[PDB]
Amino acid sequence: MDDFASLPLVIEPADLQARLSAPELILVDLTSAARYAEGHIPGARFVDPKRTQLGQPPAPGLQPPREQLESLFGELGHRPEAVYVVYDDEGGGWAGRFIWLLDVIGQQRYHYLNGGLTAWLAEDRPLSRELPAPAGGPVALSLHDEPTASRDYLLGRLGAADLAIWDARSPQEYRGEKVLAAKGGHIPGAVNFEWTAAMDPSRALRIRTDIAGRLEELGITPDKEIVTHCQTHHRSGLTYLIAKALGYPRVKGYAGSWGEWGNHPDTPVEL
Ligand SMILES: [Mg+2]
Ligand SMILES: [Mg+2]
Ligand SMILES: [Mg+2]
Repeated sequence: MDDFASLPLVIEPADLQARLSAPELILVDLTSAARYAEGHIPGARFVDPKRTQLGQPPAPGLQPPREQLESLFGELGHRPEAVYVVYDDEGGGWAGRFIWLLDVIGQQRYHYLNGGLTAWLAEDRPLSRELPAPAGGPVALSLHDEPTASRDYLLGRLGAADLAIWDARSPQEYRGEKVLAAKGGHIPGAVNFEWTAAMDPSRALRIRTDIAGRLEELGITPDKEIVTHCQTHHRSGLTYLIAKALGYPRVKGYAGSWGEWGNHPDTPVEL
């Protein structure tokens, strides 16, 4: 992991600024076309958040098709020595989802910029309006199912002693007060910790430093397999990332999420 190998998964703006010219760095911005054009971290390559999603029924939060991933990753310059640093401007949902995609393509070396652009801007760090050159054509990817829980896999695990389901939606969605599918409620046995509750707004949307204790209060502990989800596996990108960042050995993103679970005929719902 060359220049980044000594760092933990979640790095600070200072760590990234010192390493902006590292040749192995693939810096990925998942803010927005407007934010990226207004000014991005120097050398950052834009990945519109919509491109991280299949975006088609019945489960739009699934990973994009092979063709789209192969093109995307060739555009970013995916290569053997690459080290990805990922950020967004919303506290890490899209960044964390992109890191789940990095696990899907088997990429081992990557970091999350704590607080993303929010923290970068809060510290008045340099911005660029320049475009890096896309590396090239599509790369042939090896796609992995390990990082992702399927609907059927999750159905078979429900109620297991060794499972925690981290529902990253708002509490109103978790309790079925705010219903965005045929069925309202949550997956049986799941616990709720909204993605934004994991951020610290007083520290530019970095991950709260007391996160471990808060996850432990909900029984989300590293000795359990953690399956996390929201409506489309956007918000649960952050929560997936946090579990990985804390060193939890068994973490899956339930990509279908509530857009699938709340609408599928087979899935039990609990209020
Ligand atoms: Mg946004
Ligand atoms: Mg092929
Ligand atoms: Mg709220």
